[PDB]
Amino acid sequence: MDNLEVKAKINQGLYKITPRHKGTSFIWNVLADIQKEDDTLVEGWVFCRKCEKVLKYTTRQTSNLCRHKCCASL
Amino acid sequence: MDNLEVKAKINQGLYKITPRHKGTSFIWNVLADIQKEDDTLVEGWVFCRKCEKVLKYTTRQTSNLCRHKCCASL
DNA sequence: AAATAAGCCACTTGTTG
DNA sequence: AAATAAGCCACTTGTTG
Ligand SMILES: [Zn+2]
Ligand SMILES: [Zn+2]
Repeated sequence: MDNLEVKAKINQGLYKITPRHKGTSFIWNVLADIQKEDDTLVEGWVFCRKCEKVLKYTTRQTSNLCRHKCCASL
Repeated sequence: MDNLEVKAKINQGLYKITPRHKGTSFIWNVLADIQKEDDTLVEGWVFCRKCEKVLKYTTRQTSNLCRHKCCASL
């Protein structure tokens, strides 16, 4: 699945994790953006710094990202 | 929708809320079964005694019933 | 409206007496 | 296996600076 493709490219160093996502939600103290080789952001996925999982990101809602155990601790 | 049909029959007194669901989960101290006029249980739906909402019940998982605010307080 | 997320269910995997 | 539910996402409605 498309989830594992993204995670494989982070482990190889093809994708880098972006210092920060511009917003006001507490989730961004834990979750980060993913960058391709050309410095273009990977659309639709974010990275948890705590568990190192790749989670689906949709701008229409931040509830899945919110209730993810690593964010719910904040 | 089928959710509102069940709730309408509880408000009319056509459906009665059953004293208890046999199980070990804390959710059953708040959630109850629904009975038809002939005393046969309404399959697929449960009733919250606290908020009085009709929630979907599937025997394959109790997670939706679990994280419902009235149960999550226990 | 850009952003955030309550609050229901779907769904697969995992657990446990 | 009967029962319970972690733990991800879908999805519609509602909120708020
Ligand atoms: Zn995490
Ligand atoms: Zn309730």
